[PDB]
Amino acid sequence: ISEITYSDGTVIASISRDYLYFTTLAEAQERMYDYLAQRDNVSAKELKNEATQKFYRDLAAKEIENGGYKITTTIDQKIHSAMQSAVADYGYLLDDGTGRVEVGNVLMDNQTGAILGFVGGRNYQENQNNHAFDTKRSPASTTKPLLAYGIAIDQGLMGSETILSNYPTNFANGNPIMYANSKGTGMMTLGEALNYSWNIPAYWTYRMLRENGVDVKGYMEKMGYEIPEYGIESLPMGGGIEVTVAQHTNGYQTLANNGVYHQKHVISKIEAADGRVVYEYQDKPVQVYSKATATIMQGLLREVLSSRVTTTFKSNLTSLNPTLANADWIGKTGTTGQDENMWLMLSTPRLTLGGWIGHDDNHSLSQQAGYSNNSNYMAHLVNAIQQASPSIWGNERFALDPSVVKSEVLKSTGQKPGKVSVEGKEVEVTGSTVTSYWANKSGAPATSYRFAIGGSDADYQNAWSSIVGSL
Amino acid sequence: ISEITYSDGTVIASISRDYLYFTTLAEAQERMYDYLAQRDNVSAKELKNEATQKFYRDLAAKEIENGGYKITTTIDQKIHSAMQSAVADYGYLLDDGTGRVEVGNVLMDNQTGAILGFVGGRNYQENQNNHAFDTKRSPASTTKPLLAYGIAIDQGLMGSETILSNYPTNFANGNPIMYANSKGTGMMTLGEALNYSWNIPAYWTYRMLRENGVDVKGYMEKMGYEIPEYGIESLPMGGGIEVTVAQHTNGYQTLANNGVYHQKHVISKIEAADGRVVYEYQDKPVQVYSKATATIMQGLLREVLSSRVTTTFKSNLTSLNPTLANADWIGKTGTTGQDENMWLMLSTPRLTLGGWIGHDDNHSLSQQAGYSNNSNYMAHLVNAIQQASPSIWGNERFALDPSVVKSEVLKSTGQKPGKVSVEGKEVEVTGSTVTSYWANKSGAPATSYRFAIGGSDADYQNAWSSIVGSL
Ligand SMILES: *[B-](O)(O)[C@@H](C)NC(=O)c1c(F)cccc1F
Ligand SMILES: *[B-](O)(O)[C@@H](C)NC(=O)c1c(F)cccc1F
Ligand SMILES: [Cl-]
Ligand SMILES: [Cl-]
Ligand SMILES: [Cl-]
Ligand SMILES: [Cl-]
Ligand SMILES: [Cl-]
Ligand SMILES: [Cl-]
Ligand SMILES: [Cl-]
Ligand SMILES: [Cl-]
Ligand SMILES: [Cl-]
Ligand SMILES: [Cl-]
Ligand SMILES: [Cl-]
Ligand SMILES: [Cl-]
Ligand SMILES: [Cl-]
Ligand SMILES: [Cl-]
Ligand SMILES: [Cl-]
Ligand SMILES: [Cl-]
Ligand SMILES: [Cl-]
Ligand SMILES: [Cl-]
Ligand SMILES: [Cl-]
Ligand SMILES: [Cl-]
Ligand SMILES: [Cl-]
Ligand SMILES: [Cl-]
Ligand SMILES: [Cl-]
Ligand SMILES: [Cl-]
Ligand SMILES: [Cl-]
Ligand SMILES: [Cl-]
Ligand SMILES: [Cl-]
Ligand code: NA
Ligand code: NA
Repeated sequence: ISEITYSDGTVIASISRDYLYFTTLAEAQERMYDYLAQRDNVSAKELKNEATQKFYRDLAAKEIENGGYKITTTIDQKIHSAMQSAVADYGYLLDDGTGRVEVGNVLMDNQTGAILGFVGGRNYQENQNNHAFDTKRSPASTTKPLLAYGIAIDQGLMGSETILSNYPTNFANGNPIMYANSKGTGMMTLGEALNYSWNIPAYWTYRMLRENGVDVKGYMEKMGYEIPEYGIESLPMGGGIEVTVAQHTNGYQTLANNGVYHQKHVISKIEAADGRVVYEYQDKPVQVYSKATATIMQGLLREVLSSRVTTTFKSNLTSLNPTLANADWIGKTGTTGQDENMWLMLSTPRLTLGGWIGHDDNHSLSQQAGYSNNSNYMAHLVNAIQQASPSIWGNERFALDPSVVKSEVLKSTGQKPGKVSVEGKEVEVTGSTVTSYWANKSGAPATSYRFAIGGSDADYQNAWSSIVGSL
Repeated sequence: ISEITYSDGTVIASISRDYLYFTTLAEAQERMYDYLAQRDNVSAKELKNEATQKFYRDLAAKEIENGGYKITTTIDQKIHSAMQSAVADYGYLLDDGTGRVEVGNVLMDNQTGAILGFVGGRNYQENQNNHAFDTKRSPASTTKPLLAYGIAIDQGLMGSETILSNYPTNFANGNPIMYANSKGTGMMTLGEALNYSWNIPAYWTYRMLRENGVDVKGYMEKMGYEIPEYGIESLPMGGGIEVTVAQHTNGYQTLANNGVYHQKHVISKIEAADGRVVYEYQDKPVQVYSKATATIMQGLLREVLSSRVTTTFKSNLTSLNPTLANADWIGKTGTTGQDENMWLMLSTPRLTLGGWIGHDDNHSLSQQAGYSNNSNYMAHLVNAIQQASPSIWGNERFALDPSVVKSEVLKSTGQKPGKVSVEGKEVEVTGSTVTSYWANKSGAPATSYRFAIGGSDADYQNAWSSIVGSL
């Protein structure tokens, strides 16, 4: 008899009608397929043959059914159970008057990539689609820390207080870049761009990456994302990207773990009855962002939750368990164009928890499904996890790496004090200031005219005009 | 033996070391004083004599100590107990790193004025000051629905979508009218003024009341407020006003009960051992605001909580008890100038709950004490009350009175479409629109130049300029 086990050896089942069974069985069959094909000396060339693939997939399945294999998962029994009870008890809180709302969640150890528990859906018995591991949806604005701002910072093209343009602007086709029914405002710090999840600042950031020839694909692929076309305007808003929750959880794991990626996994070992190791997870850690970059981003995402602008999460959690709400949470929300998908990604230094909600047919959620319902659900979910394993979230704080450089910049320009040229009259540029965190060697540049990320000639006119009137 | 009883006859004590005992004993002694002086045929003239007052106060005290009087309070035993356990368990949630934070609360039946339970402080054993009944503090922005907007509406001087100026302006002494460290913005609806609790719009509103000779003192005194000087610029921000929580609770009771005041009371009856009724609460209901006015205000204060701008309350409550959070809550927050006092006033159609926090020495709280800590505490408190008396909050909805008049106005001007004069060029005034609720007979006026409440000639220039550019 083959058994699937929790991470401490306790048996999950013999080879039973929920997500856990089918998800861990599927992954194991995949690992068995690879072992068996290698064992039988099947070249990767012969492995291309579709009749051969089919035979080896069935072999792997039967090999488990019949054999005496021990399959060690990463799953934590108390944690995963709590997470199931949570979704059964509180999942109704997702329903926002747009029909039954589906959900997927993945809880991941930041230092290993191991998956400690997950939520595949509202109720396997009614809908078997696995929303943690199978369904792919746009990650929307949760793309921005990874693909736009994180890389800009890591490339030394901006720092924690750099200014960006949220002035009105169009896609190449001439259409307005929208954020909800807003069409934009004026300049703003990275903090505000992130806390509000504005779109124009993300657009301009990714334009600057393109203009500088930055290898964005390299960052993304190091974390296991497959994106077919990087040449998309709305890429940093999640356009052209579809991800599972497990995959996307792994990106935020990278940020949380000070820039070091660990590949997600639910299977840790497969052994034959006699001990022969058939499969074993091999950890391959990769420094995707510099320690400076990640710790600076950690500090921005702390205020994304604190500010409470796009999510009620900290309020919800404070009420349920104020001691847990005092742990060091950082996070980012996301919303697709027709309120089709909502994400909330949460981390402590120890764990990351990814969450998505939506409909299987892709129809719209209510305007507040992400801001409110999913934040509240996730608060309950995080509470449930803590009560099942009191120390699992940890009490450690995120902190800036020593390698972080700190420059005093002007609040107004996000840049160092200096002279600068505004039609005629070149200005001494005074005003109040702040400490900006950079991930390069020199830190903030001297102030120059085109001070923001992005913006039109009109834009800089209005801005400097408003700025100078303030001297 | 004299007894003090809960509202169902259950005995509280014989004439024991908490707020309940001392508060109900004090009020009873006051009612005994009046009975005894009348009994002894002591004229109100002789009652002016201070030696005579002193004797009759001691007589009333001893008369209770010795006699066989039955004192019936309004207090609900389960409710009041739950409220004590709540403050003992969750009161620490008020502490915001500015020292120990004090608290007072009063729960009132909207249809009777009866006080069902209250919180006098963190812990009688450590500090005996009664913060529900004795301490008087400025009610700050919770003054605005009562004294500025409510009366403007009731006088037919504005409606639910009327525009007001939050443009920069000074007090007569030349100082900027501040809202936090902001000095103001542009025009805005009553909704936004209330949701954000901006100051300038309240200033201009109370100026308009003064300009029109409105009897403001008449509204306020009908609800039992004593305000010595109505000639104060910041009156609608709570300047020149100090109130107990019980008194201020009674004002919001008036709004909640569709404009009908019922005098607050904690004693309902005092009887001698033989049955002689010595004192009995006589209900004297008063229509302070029209039904139109109150129901229109109810609808504004629903969105003050919904919007979550000045209080996390609905988020906190949603997590603790989502079914209770679906009841029909309306409310208003307040903050004094140096973050010295925070208030949250909450109502369902059935109950009102007033809350204050602060320090006995008047020193500053943290910036977020009101927005966050007190909202969370109050959420727990409201939950505790529901669990002790499951139906007490009720499931009824606030609704507009039939007498409410409804006019289509321009979103931009808060006023009806028409022609109007802007230097030269008198405009046909187009644009998108909304339904505005008024409490007069004719509803919204035709649009005119000075369309807002308040504003300078500069102000209207910028506004109309921005408005016209939008046609
Ligand atoms: B992001 O998911 O916060 C960002 C791309 N989302 C939006 O722009 C957005 C909203 F803010 C609101 C509704 C839909 C939508 F795509
Ligand atoms: B009101 O209490 O909301 C209003 C009068 N309060 C304030 O203007 C205010 C703040 F908004 C913030 C800090 C102090 C203060 F008086
Ligand atoms: Cl499961
Ligand atoms: Cl599955
Ligand atoms: Cl075989
Ligand atoms: Cl386990
Ligand atoms: Cl690329
Ligand atoms: Cl992917
Ligand atoms: Cl490309
Ligand atoms: Cl795996
Ligand atoms: Cl074997
Ligand atoms: Cl590094
Ligand atoms: Cl917070
Ligand atoms: Cl569906
Ligand atoms: Cl450098
Ligand atoms: Cl008490
Ligand atoms: Cl007392
Ligand atoms: Cl006597
Ligand atoms: Cl009772
Ligand atoms: Cl008056
Ligand atoms: Cl008073
Ligand atoms: Cl006066
Ligand atoms: Cl009384
Ligand atoms: Cl008697
Ligand atoms: Cl009436
Ligand atoms: Cl709400
Ligand atoms: Cl909130
Ligand atoms: Cl004090
Ligand atoms: Cl009229
Ligand atoms: Na979002
Ligand atoms: Na306030």
